[PDB]
Amino acid sequence: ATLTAKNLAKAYKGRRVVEDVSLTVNSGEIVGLLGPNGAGKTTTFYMVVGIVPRDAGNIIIDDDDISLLPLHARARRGIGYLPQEASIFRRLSVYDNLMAVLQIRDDLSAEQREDRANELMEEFHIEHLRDSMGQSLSGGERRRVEIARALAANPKFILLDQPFAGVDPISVIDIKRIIEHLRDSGLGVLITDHNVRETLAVCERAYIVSQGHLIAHGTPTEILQDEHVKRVYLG
Amino acid sequence: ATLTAKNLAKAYKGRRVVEDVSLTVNSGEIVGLLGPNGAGKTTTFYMVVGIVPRDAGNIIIDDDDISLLPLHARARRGIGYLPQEASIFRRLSVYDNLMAVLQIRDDLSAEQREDRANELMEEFHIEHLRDSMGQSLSGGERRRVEIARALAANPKFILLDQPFAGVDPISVIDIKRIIEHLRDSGLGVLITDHNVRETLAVCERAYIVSQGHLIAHGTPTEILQDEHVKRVYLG
Ligand SMILES: Nc1ncnc2c1ncn2[C@@H]1O[C@H](COP(=O)(O)OP(=O)(O)OP(=O)(O)O)[C@@H](O)[C@H]1O
Ligand SMILES: Nc1ncnc2c1ncn2[C@@H]1O[C@H](COP(=O)(O)OP(=O)(O)OP(=O)(O)O)[C@@H](O)[C@H]1O
Ligand code: NA
Ligand code: NA
Repeated sequence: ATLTAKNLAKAYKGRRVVEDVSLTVNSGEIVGLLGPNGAGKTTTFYMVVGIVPRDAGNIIIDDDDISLLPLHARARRGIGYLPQEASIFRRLSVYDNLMAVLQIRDDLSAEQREDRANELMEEFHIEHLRDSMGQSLSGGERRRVEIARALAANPKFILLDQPFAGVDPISVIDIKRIIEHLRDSGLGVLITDHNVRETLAVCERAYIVSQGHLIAHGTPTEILQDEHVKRVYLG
Repeated sequence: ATLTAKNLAKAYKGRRVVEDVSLTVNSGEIVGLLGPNGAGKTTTFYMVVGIVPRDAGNIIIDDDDISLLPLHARARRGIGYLPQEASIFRRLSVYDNLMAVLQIRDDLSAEQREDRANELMEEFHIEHLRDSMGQSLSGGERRRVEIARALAANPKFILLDQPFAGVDPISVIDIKRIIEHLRDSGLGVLITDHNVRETLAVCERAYIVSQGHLIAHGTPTEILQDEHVKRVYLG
């Protein structure tokens, strides 16, 4: 499958924070979107997911233009999303958080949902926080739960907005391994994070945006060796 | 001046998440507190600042045990704090956010507060977001504003909980430079962040905690070469 964004544009009160951004992600591929603070990364993710209306552009899966589909419909088509901001339910336990998302799984019976929640807790090493309320979790614990919640939806394409934020080095390795397994399982992954080295390590190719514009695209080595990228982003 | 925490301990429902942690930070020194997710770092910061009551231990500045002082009193004694979680006022502009914190500055006249806010916006490269509401900021923009807010309080000791979270590489350099300037100006700095290399680069020494216990203390090189730290934290 192929997820394509064409000529995306977003302005806020006349300020064009995204301008003519096009990107593509395929099944079984991990693709990066990186760039300076305020460059328009999250806004771009928002327009793909359907969180904010676009001023221009198109969203397409395979042959179908899904630009007119609302958030819920795009999700049903297979678009998944891990927000940068906290997304956990504060009063619910880790287990109840997972079971809540799993309620959307029409392909799973009641018992299958319960098995999946236990599987996810095992996979993300959070079984010991099973009954812990979301609001009681440390930053890194919460991030694992939020990633697990995103996966519980069983997306075809997953947009990961800063999956490494607040996560320790061993957990970065674990999450990288999980992302690679998603890719091997046939998911397309679009990832943005400010841990450049760790993000480029998992990506096959990456887009670099700056001030709402795409300034570079290529393999990690090509990106790292790009003089313009070095100047305005890598430093 | 010297800030000292002695034998700090915190339990939640019988689970000891911090146990007998002691640390010291001096004026003109940058000290790190690092370790795995859930190790008790933020909880330790909370007990020093006065955000959560300690089960045991003491907080001391120079000769004065300030363990009995509430949050506001400890702040007046010079303890400053940048939370890990969002701390910006969502509906207020960047400028109004700064002016709000600066209202606590008894040492500054009305006009002096306004000058300081403009200085801070210049220093943190956020002048262009002057009238932007906190809720409209990107993640990295918001972090700069939050760091600026923490500094506006003019603390003697500043506890920085993940100052690099969501920040781009050039901004990491800028913030490092600002931290070093704080140190040269006589502040003591206690910093925790999950960007290990960048954090150790600014620290003179660091404490490593794991499962509520201090497992190592030393210079950055000593930490990085510690086999136990490599095993349970660095990977
Ligand atoms: N609701 C809004 N109103 C006005 N401006 C906004 C709004 N939301 C975002 N912006 C601005 O749009 C720009 C792009 O923000 P976005 O969150 O897409 O950046 P980003 O590349 O994800 O940044 P970061 O790396 O700092 O997370 C930012 O400069 C931000 O100030
Ligand atoms: N209110 C609470 N009730 C119960 N447990 C809590 C509460 N707050 C924190 N905890 C637990 O205390 C432990 C220590 O959390 P803390 O936030 O101090 O860790 P941290 O070292 O800052 O972690 P991270 O690196 O993930 O931010 C965590 O395992 C967390 O689940
Ligand atoms: Na963002
Ligand atoms: Na923390």
